Amino acid sequence: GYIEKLVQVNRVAKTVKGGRIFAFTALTVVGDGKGRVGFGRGKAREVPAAIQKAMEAARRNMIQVDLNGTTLQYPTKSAHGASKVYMQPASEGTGIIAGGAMRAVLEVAGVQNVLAKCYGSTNPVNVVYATFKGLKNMQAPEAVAAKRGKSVEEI
RNA sequence: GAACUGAAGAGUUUGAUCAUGGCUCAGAUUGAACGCUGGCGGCAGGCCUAACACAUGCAAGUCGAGCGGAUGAAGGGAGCU
Repeated sequence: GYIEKLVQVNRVAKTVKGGRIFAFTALTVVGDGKGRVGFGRGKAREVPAAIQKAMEAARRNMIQVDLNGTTLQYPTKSAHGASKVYMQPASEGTGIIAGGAMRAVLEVAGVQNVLAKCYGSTNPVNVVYATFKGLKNMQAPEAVAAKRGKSVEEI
């Protein structure tokens, strides 16, 4: 029941005494499609081995994002290493308006109605980190009331 | 009651990477022009340049119930008929 999406497949290389060796790196994002999400990387000599190594690595590193329900709660901005990302909640109906690098993350994480924009560098590995940090730091209203020691009357 | 609901990125420096950084593209539009093609209708638009020169025809006339003269009928009377 885990929906898996491929963000990118990249061909990296290193040089040795005589010629070069080719390695394929793939980064994928996994999640239940409602409340769970996880991303991982994997390097292997071949693409069928490469995309697979990312699979277990993604499923082993997942969190619990606290969505408002079919959408995100509050407009937030998250950054990780010269990759700035802004995401804003949207009303029912509008699709996933986000870059293809992060569009997989929101769509897999269960978000279906959101407005997002990438600022700064658009490296797919780093933007995935940025949106992940924003989604992880997401706070539902009852949690904020617990921090301030009040009811949901703070709204 | 409504006058708002709104934001995508990609390619390209390297053996390969991250960043910075420029270039190019995917969009909307036009009083548009060119090429290929071409059935109709509604609505609209149509010298953006030489405020260059203009043939031709019209685009500012009207009032006789303001005024003077001319043209001077209908209708009647006469030579001839």
